[PDB]
Amino acid sequence: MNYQPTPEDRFTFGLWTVGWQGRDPFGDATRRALDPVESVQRLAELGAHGVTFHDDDLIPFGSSDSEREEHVKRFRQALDDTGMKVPMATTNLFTHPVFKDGGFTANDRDVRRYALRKTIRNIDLAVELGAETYVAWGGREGAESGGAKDVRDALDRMKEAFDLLGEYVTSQGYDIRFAIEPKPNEPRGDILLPTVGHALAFIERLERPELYGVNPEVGHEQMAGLNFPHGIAQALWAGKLFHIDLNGQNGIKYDQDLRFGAGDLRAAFWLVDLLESAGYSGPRHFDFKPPRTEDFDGVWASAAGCMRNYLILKERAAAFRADPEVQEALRASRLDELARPTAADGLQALLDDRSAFEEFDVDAAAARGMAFERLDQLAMDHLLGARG
Amino acid sequence: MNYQPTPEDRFTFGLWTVGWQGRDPFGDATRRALDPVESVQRLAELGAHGVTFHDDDLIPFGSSDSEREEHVKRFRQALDDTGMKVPMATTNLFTHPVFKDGGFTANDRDVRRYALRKTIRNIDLAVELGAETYVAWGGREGAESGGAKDVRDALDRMKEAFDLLGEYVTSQGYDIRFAIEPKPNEPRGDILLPTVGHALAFIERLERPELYGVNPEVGHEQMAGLNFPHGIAQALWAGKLFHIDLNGQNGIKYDQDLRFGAGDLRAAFWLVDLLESAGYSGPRHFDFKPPRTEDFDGVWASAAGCMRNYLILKERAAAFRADPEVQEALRASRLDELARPTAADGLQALLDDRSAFEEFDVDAAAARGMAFERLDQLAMDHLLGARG
Amino acid sequence: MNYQPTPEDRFTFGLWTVGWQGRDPFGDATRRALDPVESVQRLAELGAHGVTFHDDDLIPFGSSDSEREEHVKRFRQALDDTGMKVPMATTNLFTHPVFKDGGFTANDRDVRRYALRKTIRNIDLAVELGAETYVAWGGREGAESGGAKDVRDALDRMKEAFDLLGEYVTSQGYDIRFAIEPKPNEPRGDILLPTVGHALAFIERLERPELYGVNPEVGHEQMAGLNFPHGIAQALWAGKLFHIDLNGQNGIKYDQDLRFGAGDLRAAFWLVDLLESAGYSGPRHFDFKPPRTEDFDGVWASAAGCMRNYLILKERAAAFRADPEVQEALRASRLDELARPTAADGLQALLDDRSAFEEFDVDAAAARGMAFERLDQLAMDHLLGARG
Amino acid sequence: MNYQPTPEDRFTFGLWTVGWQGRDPFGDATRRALDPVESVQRLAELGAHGVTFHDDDLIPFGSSDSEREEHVKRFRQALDDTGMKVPMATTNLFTHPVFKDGGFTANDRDVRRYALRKTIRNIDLAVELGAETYVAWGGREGAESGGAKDVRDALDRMKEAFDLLGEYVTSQGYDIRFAIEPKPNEPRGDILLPTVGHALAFIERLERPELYGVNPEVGHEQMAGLNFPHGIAQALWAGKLFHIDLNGQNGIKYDQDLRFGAGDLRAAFWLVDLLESAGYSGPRHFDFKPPRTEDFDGVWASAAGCMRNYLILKERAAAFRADPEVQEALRASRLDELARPTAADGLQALLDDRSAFEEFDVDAAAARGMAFERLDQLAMDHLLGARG
Ligand SMILES: [Mn+2]
Ligand SMILES: [Mn+2]
Ligand SMILES: [Mn+2]
Ligand SMILES: [Mn+2]
Ligand SMILES: [Mn+2]
Ligand SMILES: [Mn+2]
Ligand SMILES: [Mn+2]
Ligand SMILES: [Mn+2]
Repeated sequence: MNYQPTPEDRFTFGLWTVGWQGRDPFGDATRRALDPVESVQRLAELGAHGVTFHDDDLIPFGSSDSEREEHVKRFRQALDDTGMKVPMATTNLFTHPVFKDGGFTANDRDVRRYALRKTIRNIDLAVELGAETYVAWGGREGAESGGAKDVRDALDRMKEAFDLLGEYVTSQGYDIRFAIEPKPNEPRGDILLPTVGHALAFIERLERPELYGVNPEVGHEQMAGLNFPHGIAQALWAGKLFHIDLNGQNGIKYDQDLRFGAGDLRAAFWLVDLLESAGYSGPRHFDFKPPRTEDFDGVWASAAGCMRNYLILKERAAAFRADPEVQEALRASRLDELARPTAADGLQALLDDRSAFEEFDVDAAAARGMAFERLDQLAMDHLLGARG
Repeated sequence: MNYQPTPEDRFTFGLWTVGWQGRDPFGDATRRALDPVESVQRLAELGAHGVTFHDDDLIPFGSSDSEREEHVKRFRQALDDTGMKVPMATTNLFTHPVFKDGGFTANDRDVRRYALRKTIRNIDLAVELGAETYVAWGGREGAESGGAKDVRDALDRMKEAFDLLGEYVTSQGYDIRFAIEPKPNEPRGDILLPTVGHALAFIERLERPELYGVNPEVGHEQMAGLNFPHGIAQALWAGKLFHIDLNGQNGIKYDQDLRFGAGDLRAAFWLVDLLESAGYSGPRHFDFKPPRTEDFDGVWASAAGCMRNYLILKERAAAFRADPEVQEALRASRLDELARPTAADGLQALLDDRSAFEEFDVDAAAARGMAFERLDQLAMDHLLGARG
Repeated sequence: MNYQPTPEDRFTFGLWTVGWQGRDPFGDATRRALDPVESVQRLAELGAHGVTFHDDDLIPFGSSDSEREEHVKRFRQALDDTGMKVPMATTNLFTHPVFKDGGFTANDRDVRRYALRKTIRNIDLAVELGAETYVAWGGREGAESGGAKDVRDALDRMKEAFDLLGEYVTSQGYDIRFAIEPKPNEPRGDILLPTVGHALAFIERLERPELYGVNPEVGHEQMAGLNFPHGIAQALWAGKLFHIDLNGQNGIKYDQDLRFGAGDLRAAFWLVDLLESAGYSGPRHFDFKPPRTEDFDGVWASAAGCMRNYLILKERAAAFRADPEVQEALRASRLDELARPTAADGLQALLDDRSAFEEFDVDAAAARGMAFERLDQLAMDHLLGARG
Repeated sequence: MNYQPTPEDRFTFGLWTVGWQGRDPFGDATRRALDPVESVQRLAELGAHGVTFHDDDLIPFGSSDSEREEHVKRFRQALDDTGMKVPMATTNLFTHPVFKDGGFTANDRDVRRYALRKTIRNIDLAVELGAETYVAWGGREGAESGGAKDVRDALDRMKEAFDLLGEYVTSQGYDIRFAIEPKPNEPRGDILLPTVGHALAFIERLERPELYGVNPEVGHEQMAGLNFPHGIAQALWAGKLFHIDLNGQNGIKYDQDLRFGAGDLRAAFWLVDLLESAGYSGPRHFDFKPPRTEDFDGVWASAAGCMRNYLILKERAAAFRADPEVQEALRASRLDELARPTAADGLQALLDDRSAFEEFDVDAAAARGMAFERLDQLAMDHLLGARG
């Protein structure tokens, strides 16, 4: 009763995840930097399908064109050697001091034009390496004080930057879509588009909305105390779950990026249940940081536990939905009735229906129990493997 | 140096606000019920412009048609006597036990049809009394456990109910628009459409999106730790701020509904600055509860402090934006540059501009300070009336 | 592979838990009131050991001496019939409007004297029924605004009330100890002694500290975002864990009181691991509310799941600590070294030890990994029953 | 109407505060390092009274004895030149990788002995420079996972380290006291002694409790959603407010360390009201970080706003307590009755008093309003300078 990942499970990892050296706001690095080639080989041995990158994880900031080509060649050799793919890439618009007030929404116009040129150069690289999704996390777009950022003008600037990127990709004929990753705060006091709902709403004002979706991350929505599986259900309902970032978080505090399955384990169960029952077919990407207490052995153990925990939860949620006694409890709780139209008969028929109002017996309907606690204990027994 | 409201300030109050008897999850009522006629007269004496109501605040649940007409007649007499208006109404789909699993998204189909008929009966009344906005707060739409609610089917049911309401109003030719009020939790474990962003995104999937906007409430977004003025800026940017609920909240905990100005006072300052500078012209509505420690004297003192605090903050934010030394600091922090297009020259010109990349001096741009702390201390001095 | 409680597991329930009628801040009761005699019989059938009560759960507020004796006689008959015990009692100083500003710390002195007399009358009853612990939850002690409560004077009044109660019990020669139950907010804006640490610190200023300990509740510490097992470890370290309240809570929001095992399931695992490894031998008491969606069938299913989840976690934490491969990982992570004195050699020897400073190789010590992630994945595999 | 600090106001700053180069978890430094001598001179020009330091802020980690003496000599010259004092010092047991699992509670015993020797070397320096308080913030004492730290053994190790430090100071005859600074999380997942209450309770188990108090920080208690003025009132009630750290924080999220007065401004008002009315006479120390958006001009503007905001709030809270109309409202709300003993007549007299129970009219007492909202609006008008 083992749970071994293969490339067919579509597990992916950022270079910056196993590569995090452990520098935190209060402490120096505890690990040496990893060569991207080494992380590719190590992850392929553990059963991953592919890796993702920011521009600056792969090519050191400020590299000449000659060093650039060399970093890319070595990387491409390691992907050829291992069969690893690169399904997603993104841009670092947060580390360099120039980005201290943002990239696409910095108050200085010159910085905003630089942020767009740095982005477009990386879209060409991403296409060259086969990525299908290009993520944008605007971690420096926001403010610590109320007068520093007029948010209407900042959303104008954010729409303008995403529209120009959509013009670029369509003009080049690339097959690449964008995914915005929300985060509510950190490193800015408040970050713009702080949740999946704010990012979905913003996309509907872009010139070509069909090019853009969301890349929600488990820990980010939980930094606002929100239910992550409910936000993913809304992104699926809108047709905008382009990619997802999996990790764990213990409640409302700094962004911990623990391995997937740590943090809120029942939310991890209900998230896997939803991804597998809606048939999400994108990458299962981990954006996590092995804690700085760990050496290299602890890094690969942490990355392997990400994939393990996903496959254990997958088996438990599939056993839950397959159990006849659960199917009976779902009917007892009227989940089948939730899926039927309230008024397929139409408005006039509803208005004329005396059984919907004038003769509706509210006390009898109120007295019906929902039987949700028995259903939730079945879900608990299935998660813990304690079926009796 | 007084700050007296008049009807022209457009301050409104729910009947349920000054009428809250003080029953909480742990305690009995501490005040007797108020007759709606008395609250109308008392609020008109304090300088309010109007009141709002749920159906069940005005006509006791289960009233016969004859009692209904009588409750309405007395109410209409008090509005005629005082000149008070009723700009907004809404439906109680949360108190009666029948709504224990929701109104529009209850699993039982019969309850969902009842919720729509109860709503439509109140839209006709609202129109009769002159309301222009009809609010929906779906406080029972959500779940305490993951299997009890499939959120995709529940958003289908929520879209179906709002589409049927938009069919009804258009068929009747009423001039009324809808405003959804988000809340992240309480009384359900998690509530659907938990923030302003989730409600904005959902509206874009309705059949006639132009009929629906948001009614955000200060304390609700702060129950998710979000910046309320930034969420209102996004609702204004989308053209969807139809109405607003003003109150105060001390951080992430139960929904306190304190009088406006209590809670986070700097967020109250930046919210008034934004409403008055964007020229919001809807009602300034208070959805608050005078604490149960208070008698009737303390109720009207609390309601008067709502309006007072709004007018004090209005004066301080207008003095802030009018101060030449603030206008100079805003330029020093490049707020004027945030309002200019990043690339009105277009994409090709940006790609060809060597000053945006190849010759952009990143170190010189990085070294420029943003001067945000001096700007924020000017904002502080203006709020506290300590201009030196 | 079943997990059936018996009276020997020491599971207890408040009358107010299965008896909660489901009134919330936004809704009417969804269930009829239960006779205490019926809850005693139903809980004894499910395998509980005993029940607890507030004065007002057992004898309706304002009952005459004659009705009092009658309510007590019927209750005592049901305990005799079932073998159920009553290990803990407490006082309702929160529901009646007189307590709207507190019991022991109300600003009105007359209310404070009434709160003490109401308490002492219930201590005599509790002793008569065999309780060994008397809990105090001061849910109305606190404030919504800063000027309403001088907290130094309020802690003087709180010390005075607890000192008088300790005088009473010692004068009567009763064998009863007190346990203060902290809660950070709700129903007051902020409650005094808001966490286990604040209650432990306060006890050390009472006249006879040995009579008082804490009754921490899982959901209350998590309403402040704190780690519940770490607060219980501190209460055990101080010798003050007199009683405990078990339930579940999803993060920082209103007090949900879900059944035990819901909420944060990994914290439930580590709490059971600690209670069983420290040999806590008090009652395992559930202070929970079956959700108002449920009928009576759902009430008893919820109460049975409390006990079930405890016994499943007990088995998983005992398998974890018994696994040789876990014992090896604990040594690999130096848990054995944490239990040894840092300097049993004494201060002078430490100062003279060159290996502690002058010749301590900091780089070699820094490079040692802690191997915490492999240990935590073993803990995960044990919780999920996925040992491979 | 200006508010200029002088050395007599006792404002102090850490070297690490104005010296923060702006490295965050996501970004490089935006400012060059400041020489301690320069910060001393700049702060003395702004009106500060003194500075504080960690060992490693003053003498670079690993410095030889010769470089040590030189760094100290230059520093002492700048204090002589400016008249600045050094009232508090502390140890860095968090930055170097050796401390990745803690200092006093690291699992490795060798690291724990090193942490104590590094501490004692800095106590001698602190005494030499005249500090009266030595702070300990154990930012690395805690865990990200439940098996990594047995908290009972870790509190044994923490008691042992503080007892050895108290032995050292008493053996040397130094006049220095210790202050523990709590923080609930960050950089560890959970930090031990996470709040002021947990630190107060822990001190009562040390061998010589009179040597130890707390150094609470505004933003840290608010990272747990707690009321900072109420925690300081409890520390004052216990006689343990040895020092305090002033700053601002916007709710439950990463530790922002904004300048004092930012964040929750009404809590800043009530904190100043309490410090000045209880006559706290220690340093008013700022532990803040000028945001990384700022250049050097913005650093000194931020530090000056710390002191400004304190003096504005001091004037407003003194005008509040001096206003006869406020004194009347405090009596109307029975604050005078809160300060009188509930039962100076003693227990037997209370038991015999029929007016406390048998003849107490609960309805009349319940009907009395507390008049808290009128009092809180007076407090609001005083804070905003809007007295009418
Ligand atoms: Mn993250
Ligand atoms: Mn991510
Ligand atoms: Mn509210
Ligand atoms: Mn509202
Ligand atoms: Mn509770
Ligand atoms: Mn409890
Ligand atoms: Mn801090
Ligand atoms: Mn500090």
